Amino acid sequence: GSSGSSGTGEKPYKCNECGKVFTQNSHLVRHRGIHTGEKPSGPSSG
Ligand SMILES: [Zn+2]
Repeated sequence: GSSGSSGTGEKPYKCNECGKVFTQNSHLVRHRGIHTGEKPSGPSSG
């Protein structure tokens, strides 16, 4: 049984596929390119 205390400072723009942030939204979108049409396996809980 572990506790939270996991995660320090999280940007308002993060990826759900792998888990990455960006200084801007535009950038984030570009990244998704690696996921788009690339073994897209969405999570179960959200
Ligand atoms: Zn990603």
